Parts: sequence; C-alpha cells; structure tokens
Amino acid sequence: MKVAVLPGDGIGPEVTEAALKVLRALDEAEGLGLAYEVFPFGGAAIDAFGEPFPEPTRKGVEEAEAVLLGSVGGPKWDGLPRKIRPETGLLSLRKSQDLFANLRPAKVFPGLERLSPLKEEIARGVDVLIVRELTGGIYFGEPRGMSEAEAWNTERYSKPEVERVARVAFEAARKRRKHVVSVDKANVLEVGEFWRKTVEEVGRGYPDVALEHQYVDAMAMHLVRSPARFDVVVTGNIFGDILSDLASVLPGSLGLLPSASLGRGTPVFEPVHGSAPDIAGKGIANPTAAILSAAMMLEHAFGLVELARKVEDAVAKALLETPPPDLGGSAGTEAFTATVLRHLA
Amino acid sequence: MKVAVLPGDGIGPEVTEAALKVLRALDEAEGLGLAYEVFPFGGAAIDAFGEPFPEPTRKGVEEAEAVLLGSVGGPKWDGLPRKIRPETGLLSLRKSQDLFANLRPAKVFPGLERLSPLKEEIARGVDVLIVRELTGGIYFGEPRGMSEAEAWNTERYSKPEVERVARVAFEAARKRRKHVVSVDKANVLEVGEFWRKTVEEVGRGYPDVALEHQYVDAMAMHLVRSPARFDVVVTGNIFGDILSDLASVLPGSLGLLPSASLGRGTPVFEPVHGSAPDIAGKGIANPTAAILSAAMMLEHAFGLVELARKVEDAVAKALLETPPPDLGGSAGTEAFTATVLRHLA
Repeated sequence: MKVAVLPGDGIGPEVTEAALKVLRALDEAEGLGLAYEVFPFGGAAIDAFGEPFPEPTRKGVEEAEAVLLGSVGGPKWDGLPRKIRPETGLLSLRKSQDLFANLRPAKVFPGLERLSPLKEEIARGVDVLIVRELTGGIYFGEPRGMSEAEAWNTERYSKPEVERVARVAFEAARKRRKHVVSVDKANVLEVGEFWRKTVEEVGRGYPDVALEHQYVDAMAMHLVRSPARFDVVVTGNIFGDILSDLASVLPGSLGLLPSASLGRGTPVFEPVHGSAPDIAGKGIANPTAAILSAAMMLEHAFGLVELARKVEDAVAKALLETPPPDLGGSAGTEAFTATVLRHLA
Repeated sequence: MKVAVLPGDGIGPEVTEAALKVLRALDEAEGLGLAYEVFPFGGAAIDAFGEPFPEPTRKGVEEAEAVLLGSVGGPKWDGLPRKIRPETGLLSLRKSQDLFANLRPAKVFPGLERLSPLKEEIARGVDVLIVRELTGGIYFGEPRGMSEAEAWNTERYSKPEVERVARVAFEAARKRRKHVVSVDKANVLEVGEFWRKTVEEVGRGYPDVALEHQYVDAMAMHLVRSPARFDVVVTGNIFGDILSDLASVLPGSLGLLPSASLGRGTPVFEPVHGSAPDIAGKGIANPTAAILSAAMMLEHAFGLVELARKVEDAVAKALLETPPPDLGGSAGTEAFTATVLRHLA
C-alpha cells in the first residue's frame, strides 16, 4: 500500500496525521504493507519551493498508489499570481493524474439525524454517493463567448467521457448497495438523450448492478423528500456540481465530508473542508473527514472495502461516543482519533 | 376585472369554481367589476371541438385581462397526435400570449411546518417566489445535435431575454419583501457573467429593491439549510426549472401550489397540480392551489396585492381550521371553500 501524503496548510497536518494513525493501526493489525512519504503541497510548498506542486511532490504522487491529501490555501497566498496559487496546485494535481470522476458520499450516521436540516424520519439511513464527471461538459465546452448582445456556452459530451464516468459509478455501486441512478435532461436535451443511452449500453457490462434514470429537476426533489432511496448517483459536470452540493447539506455537518478524485493516474482522497488556518495547532480540528478520506482510499484505491466499512463504523461510534465541538461535544482531534482506534481494535 | 376562465379536465371544474366563488365574494364586498366567461380547453375541448385550444377560447383569452386556468389532460387524450394533445394546448396558450416568466411561490403557512421535509425551525416562515425564464436558454438553443460520437446543446441568452425576466422579478419583489437573488454560474460561465451584469444594470431602475447574486450550486444548499432567508429568486430556464422544483418540495404538500405565467399578452394563473381525473365529481379535490392562483391573479394581473394577501390569510386559517384530506383532515372542496369565505368576510 504505497501512499503519497500531501498534508497542505492550516489544519491539514493535524487532521492528516489523525488519518495516518488510523492507517498505521490497521497496517499493524492486518499487514497492509503501508508505505508512505510526506511531500510539500499548497502554501507550505509555495513558501519552501516557490510553487504549490513542486517536482518532488509531482514525482512522489506519480510514484504512489494513492495520495492522502489534506487541505490547501490561505490569505498569504490569495494575492499571488494564478499560476502559483494553492487553488491552482489542486488543479495541477488533478490534471497530472487525469482524474475524471469526483466522488462525494453524504451519509447520516446512526444517531446524528439531529444535525440534518431534514426531519429525523427522512434523514435516517441516508447514504448516497454522488459521482460527478469532472473534465467536460459546459465548464470546458466550445463554442463559448459574450458580446454586447449575448453570451453562449456549450454543454458537449462524447461517448468516451460518458463511458468512463459511468464505469466508476457501476464499479462504485458494486462495493456498496448495487444501485445506480444516472441523472440527465433526456426529455428535452440531446446531450441528455445521448448520456442516457451511452450509460444504458455501459450498464450491460454490470449485470449485478441495477440502473435507473431520472431527470435532474425530479432528482433534486427526491434528494430532499426521500434521499435514503438512493445508493450511487452519476451525472455530468454542472449537474454533478449542483447535486453533490445538494446531497452535502443533508447530514447537516459539512465538516464531516470526505472526497475522492479517481482517474487514469494516482487517485486523490481528501477532506471536503478547507484549511481552517484560524485553528491550526490548537488540536481541536475534527479529524472525521480526513479519517473517512482514508477509508475512501482503502475502498477506492486498494479495494479493501470491508476495512473501509470497519473504519466508517469506528468513526460513527466515536461521533456518538465522544462528539467533537462541531457536534456540540468537547473531543479534540486526538481524543476523537483515540476512540476511533478503540473501536477499531 | 375581465377574466377568461378555462377550467379544463378532471378536477379543473370543481377547483376552478371554488376559486370563482372566492372571487365573486370579494367582488360583492369590494366592487371589483368582475366579469368572466367560461371557455372550452384541454381534453373537454378536444372532445367538443376536435382540438384543445379552439379559436373561441383563443379569442376569449385574447380579449381577457387574465386567464384562471384549471388543470388539463387525461389518458383518453394521451395517444393523440402531439398536434392536439392537452399538453400541447398549454404550450399554445403560452405562446399565443408571449408569456416569458413562470412564477412559482413555495410557502410554509403558519402551523403546517409539520408537512415540510425540513425540520420545523427551518421550515417556519418559508415564503419564496421562484421566477424562471421560460422562453430561452438551453432547451431552445442553437446549435444542438447528436451523432454516434457526441451530443451538444447551447445555453444562449441575449440582453433582452435577461432584461425582461429581471424586471418581473423586481416588480414582483416590490409587492412582497423587496429582495431579489439572481442565480447564475458567473464564476465559470460567460452566460452567467452576462446574466449577472445585465441584472445588475436592470436593478438600477429599482432602488427600492435589494439585489444579491448567488451561484446555483450554492443556492441549492441554501434552499435546504435556510430557505426562509429569501424573498424573490430569478434565474434562467433550466436552473429555474431545477430551483422551482427544489423550492416546491419545501412546504411538503405539492397539492397546495399555485403558478402564474406572465408576459406580453394575457397572464395565466393556474394550479401546479394536474387534472386528477380519478376523483373528479367526488367533491374532495383540495381547492387551495386554485384559490391561491386567484390570489396570484389579483396580485400579478390586477395589482390588488392587499386583497391577494387577504385571500392567502383566509386560506392559511382554513388549512388550520378545516384541513382537507391531504393534510389529514376531512374537509371536502365545498366545506374548505366555505371556511375560506368565512375568514374572508
């Protein structure tokens, strides 16, 4: 298990080490063959190397089997040239490894339906993985422009772009509850019709995974009224962007959310939360999202699904047993990591 | 007050007459000068006239100041040519009057936060009007196509298209709580940048209305976590379509929702619910949405805002006082219309 660890800025070092402590504890118990090295990234790397993704980190990422990424960014670096800003290093990491599917799970862990914006009965059991196509769609479409008179943009998709994001959805669904919902606008748009029929063709290779299709505006309604009905959801880029953010508010504790970017090169696993510099070094940062990023690494980079499930349960019980400050408790980073390891043992 | 009344199919006759009884009661009390005529539309008109929008109804719509529209459609007509289906008559009515903004309010009436998918604290006081551009955007954009290889569609908008939907938003906000949120994707898309800056320019004519801007994916999050923060929301067509449907589930009793289509010609006010043929003639159809359509007619077709507010309060108290079957009560159509008129008197 070869992991390049890029902790970043602010709370990145604290929460990334918490995740590594869970990984070393499972390595000792299971003989995972964990091997990792820490590389400079983000603002720390701008300060030491003059750029956020220096060639050493490029090489270590390049030579690794997975990247455990912390959080990047800070005021210091906000006024820099676009070329070297923390935010850009993140797009360079993605581009260097041709990562084309962003995976975001939103889950209401047992006993925390209280944090949901939704009523307890609706929030209970929510666990959905939004898979969003990353590289195409209207954000990158040609033609595009603006004049005094008008502005135009093109939602374009080729058979390959749709095929590759659909396969990670199917493969992802196999490791969870075997249900895929692909979301489109096929009843009005050609791109939607095309998406639908390419995913239906792709679906034929995955007989052990159920596939249904929904329109985006209906799916938005569903995600508030009955989100627990879904397992994996896959769609294009801007709808993926809308629907991941919709699903992200359902646990109602955004600090908790992990993310993965999967592709041709080395897969990247990171917390959704930012670098929260204001509390760096205080030992209060909630490690839940970094620990669940490590569990997405085990599931998605190494296929150790049953261990990811085991990490997830450990985190679920620690959230109940010693809630961090964000869940109204007092458990600082280390105290919370400890009760995860206690459940993991 | 000249109203063309197009009751349609299924429950359309029952719920439209309930709305007319509220209008005749306010006419007697206030001397509104109500004048109306009932015209054939939808399936009833296909059966009597051979087409869903026959020239008499075209003329009466044409000569009226507002259309009180019921619900249209039924199995009988589903296998007809597209040319004459109920659903198409609705697009012909819209087109004939060049209606370009669809207005959908989602409101949690006091005491019914219980029906919301959201927790009581979040659902309390929600009242937001989504204004959606109807005539343009990607659903109608050129170029568009599909091949074996790819599919493409164009989200295009001209300065006029944006200007006219922004003005009804501003004008709408003036009659409610004076706050507009325009929603775009201006941080990635040219169409978004263009939209934003045309609405900011338009906004200058409305100094008594506050304007802010939000990205669609952030606005989706907001609509679940703090929807009560908004008054009027305006956006393009597909995002309008996504965001109206998101906002529509927040009261959690879709039967209750009214709609208005506003434009150059005669404005159309209708319930959101369909023709529900299965209970036509039973006298159980909930008239709330048709009665609140009549209140949107008073506010938007005739500017009698204070009377619309007065109708709305009457309906709010009747929902509490004699809940219809959908809110777990026993009040049939007539019984519910009666306690609205009791509060209206």
